[PDB]
Amino acid sequence: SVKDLANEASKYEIILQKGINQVGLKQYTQVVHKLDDMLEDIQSGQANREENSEFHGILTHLEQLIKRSEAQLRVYFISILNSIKPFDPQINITKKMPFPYYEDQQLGALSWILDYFHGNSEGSIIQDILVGERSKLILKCMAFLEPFAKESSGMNSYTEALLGFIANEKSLVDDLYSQYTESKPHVLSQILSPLISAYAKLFGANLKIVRSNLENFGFFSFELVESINDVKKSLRGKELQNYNLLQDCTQEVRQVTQSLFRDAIDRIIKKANSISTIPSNNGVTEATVDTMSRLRKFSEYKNGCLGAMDNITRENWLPSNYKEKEYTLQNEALNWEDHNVLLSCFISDCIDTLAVNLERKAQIALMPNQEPDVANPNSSKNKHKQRIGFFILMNLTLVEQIVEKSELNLMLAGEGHSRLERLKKRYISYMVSDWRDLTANLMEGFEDLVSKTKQYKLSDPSLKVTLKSEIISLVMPMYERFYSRYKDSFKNPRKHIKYTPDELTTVLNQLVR
Repeated sequence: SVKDLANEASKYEIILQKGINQVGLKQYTQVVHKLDDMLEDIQSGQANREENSEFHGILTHLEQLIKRSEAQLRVYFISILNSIKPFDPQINITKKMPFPYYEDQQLGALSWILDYFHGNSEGSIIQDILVGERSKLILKCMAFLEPFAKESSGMNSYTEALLGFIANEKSLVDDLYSQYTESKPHVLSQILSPLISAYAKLFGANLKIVRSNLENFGFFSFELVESINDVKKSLRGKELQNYNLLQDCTQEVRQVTQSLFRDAIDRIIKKANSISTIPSNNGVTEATVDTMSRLRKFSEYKNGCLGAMDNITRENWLPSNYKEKEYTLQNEALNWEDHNVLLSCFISDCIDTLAVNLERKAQIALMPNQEPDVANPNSSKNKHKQRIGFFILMNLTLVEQIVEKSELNLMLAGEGHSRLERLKKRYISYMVSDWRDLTANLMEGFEDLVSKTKQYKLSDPSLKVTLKSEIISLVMPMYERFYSRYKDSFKNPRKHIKYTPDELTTVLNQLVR
């Protein structure tokens, strides 16, 4: 029945010949079947006949018509995957909108065509395609955010997008394989795989830029982390032929984040000594302004300063050789295991550092060839305490300011504030030095310290009051004694004693300037 089969075949060819789009996919499929059938319906019941197997002419025409048709299926398939041309996601991020997704009917088809091939033991190809296209697309979509991802943070949107994408990708793999819950992982692996590799490059690229200039991009590392974690929190569970690139990155980032503290404590020293002359006004050094501008920068990333506060003793951020005296830590009754206490300590150390170092440079300048006797209100060598005191206080009042105005306040809270306080007291204990002399000395000089003290006005009420009394509650008690005691040894009073304990008390009260 040679001419029989051939005559029927054409009917089909005249069908396939029409566009797949013009023959409800399902039908097109069926026909190709009935054909791959006739192909076999002639290679079985005629292979047995040695005196009959010669329908070679028409047979070949089938093998041909088939291959071609199947190929149009691969094509239709790819056409579908692309019915959602790549787009700029920058908008789906800002106005937090969902990404376009394949319509229902489309999935059906894809699934079908997937079935068509997987059901012919040659779907290992339709697989390669499915994966190829998707990733090529997502990749291109990402291409829009990339340029911005290099330095608001462009790294953020770049991630937000990836996460989003990783999501839609899971869905899609499942919505497509509701029949083959056997290779869902391997498939989604190949799709996400490159997406990540891209993330990784871009990611590593940023760190490279951050490791470079820590002075300004330093804090970005905290963001780099939030980013890499979120990406890792999204992948959790699914397999990834390429995961090590993330475990690597976190290693790189994390390894830059604590580097920030030993570093932070350094800028402060390398910036306090930066200049060796006491400003004309005894005022706020650019250093003081820098360290705060920087500390504050820290506070803005609380959650991140803790995440990378573990496995780090505070030795990890102090000079290799540091004097315990130069700090305000004492009441070691803190649960050093708890990060918060650490973080607070850190901050308090920076402040302490800044304060001490200014005092270093301060003493050096005013009187060199004399080994700087820092942080010691009773220095016998130091003779410019008062000024130095005023000087350091003047910056602290600024330090205090930036603190109260920010997170740094909540971070120090309590212990921090207690140290800060203890610190202020150190330098006020300073300005009062000159008076302890005058007093104990005798047991003119008075007018002297009065004049001198009138030269320093403080931008803070507390200090003024504190200093007023501090002086009073030291000179007076003492003077009254000596006064009234060795007072009457002669006769005429106001003809020798130009000053009366009562008078002095008033004079001292005029020191509100």
